[PDB]
Amino acid sequence: VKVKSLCTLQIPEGVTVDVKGRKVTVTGKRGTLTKDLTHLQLDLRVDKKNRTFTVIRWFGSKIPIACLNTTKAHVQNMITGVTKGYRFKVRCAYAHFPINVSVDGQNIEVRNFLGEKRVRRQLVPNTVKVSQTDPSKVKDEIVFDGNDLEQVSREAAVLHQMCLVKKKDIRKFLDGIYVQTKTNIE
RNA sequence: UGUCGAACGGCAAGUGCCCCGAAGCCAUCGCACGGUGGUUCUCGGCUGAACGCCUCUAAGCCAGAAGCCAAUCCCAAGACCAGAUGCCCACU
Ligand SMILES: [K+]
Ligand SMILES: [Mg+2]
Ligand SMILES: [Mg+2]
Ligand SMILES: [Mg+2]
Ligand SMILES: [Mg+2]
Repeated sequence: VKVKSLCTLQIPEGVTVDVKGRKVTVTGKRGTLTKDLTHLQLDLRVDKKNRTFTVIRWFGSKIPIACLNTTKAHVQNMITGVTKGYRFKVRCAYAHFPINVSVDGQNIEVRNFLGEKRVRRQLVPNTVKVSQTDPSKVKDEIVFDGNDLEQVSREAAVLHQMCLVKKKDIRKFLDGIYVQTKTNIE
């Protein structure tokens, strides 16, 4: 086993990172985020004066060490989402039947997917803001905005998986809703 | 067809036989009724290391089968219910 494995993260000036019992709270200009990491058993340390975040594993084999960079990646995603946000833009791709998408508040209704009469409905959680781009700018573009990368990507994924083609060749029939661009709000 | 003499009333033929026949029972031969949520598999994904890349997976998470569990339905305290309650008595 290795005595000491260490990962360090730098923190931007605006961000505030606090750890207490493997629970990380990240505060930026556009909100706050929380992460429950009590399943990890790592030594999380924040240096406020030097604005560094450190995660340490003591006496670890390969499996515990693999969690260090996972923790650093989660905290970095929280910092980025609390200072810039996440914006996932999905596109409706169809051959013949135009996929009709309605965004009334937090509810997404998908109609006419491959000409079907069934209505696919998604209730986006309140931490993710879903909008629909004007068709004159980009046709069939739905945008997800949020501070949490995991929540935004999960919403885009559940929208993608509501429109899977069943009982047809998948190489053909490329109809679906696919995330195209993953960028930041600011 | 016998038989009480006839008529009436019947009776006998282990319900004489034939027609119709209420009540009751009864026929998918008639009529009524037969629900709702979860945990997950296979699988597809998200975030994400290991392995500066990548990766559904290693930690975490999402969606999810006529399966499985509970709701509903049936029996139900030897499941010994210090659950509630009405009277009488005992103790007070
Ligand atoms: K999976
Ligand atoms: Mg075919
Ligand atoms: Mg007779
Ligand atoms: Mg019957
Ligand atoms: Mg990935």
